[PDB]
Amino acid sequence: GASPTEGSLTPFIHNAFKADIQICILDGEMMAYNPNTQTFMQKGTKFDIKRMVEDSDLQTCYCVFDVLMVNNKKLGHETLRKRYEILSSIFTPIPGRIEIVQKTQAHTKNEVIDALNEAIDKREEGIMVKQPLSIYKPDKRGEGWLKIKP
DNA sequence: AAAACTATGCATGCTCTACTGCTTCTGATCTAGTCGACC
Repeated sequence: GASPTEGSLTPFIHNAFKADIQICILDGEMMAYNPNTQTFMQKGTKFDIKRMVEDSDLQTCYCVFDVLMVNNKKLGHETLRKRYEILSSIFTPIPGRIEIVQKTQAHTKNEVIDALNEAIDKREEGIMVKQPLSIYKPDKRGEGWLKIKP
C-alpha cells in the first residue's frame, strides 16, 4: 500500500508515527506474524511473505533496525548509537504491525556464546553483532555489521 | 331413346414441415509446467 486508504501493512500503521515526524526513511525486515499464538512464523514452509494469500490469518510485521532521515535531517553519517536513539523517538510500537528490534549491550565473549545458545534454543538462525560507532555505508559488506550462526 | 356437358372421387406428382442420427465447434475442468523474486 502506497496510501493509508488501501494497503496490506500501511493502512494500519498510518497513525503509528509521532506527530512531529513528517519525512522519514527506515530500513528493516518484513516477516509473517501468527496472532492466535502471538508468534513469528519462521521463513520457509507454508508461507512466503512476498506473495501472501489474502485469506490466510497470518499478517505482515515490520521490524525496524535503522533510520536514515527524519525531518530533512541526514542521519547517514552519524554513529549507530545516535541513529538508534533517534529511532526510539519516531513511532510508538504497536505489536503485530510495526516493532523495533531489541539490541543488548555486551562486552564479553561469554555473552555472545550465551546469546547464540539461547537463539538456537528458540530455533532461530543465529545472532548478529553491531559496532556502536559504525557508519552506514550503502552496498558495502562487513564494515560494522557481523553475523554468527552455529 | 341417344348424344353432349358437367360433377365428383381417386390416382399421381410435386413441395413443404417434424423427428432421429452423425459430425464438429465451444466451454469448463483438471493436471503439468514456467516465470519472479527472495533467502
